[PDB]
Amino acid sequence: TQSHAGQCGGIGYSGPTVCASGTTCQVLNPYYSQCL
Repeated sequence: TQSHAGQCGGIGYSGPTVCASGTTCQVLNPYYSQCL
């Protein structure tokens, strides 16, 4: 999360909508490509 960064993000993402350390880039909800 803090050291190892969480967010890649997707459909209109950039601001820190931050779920934890994904490392790869999948999805929770369609726009937010993150957090497995």
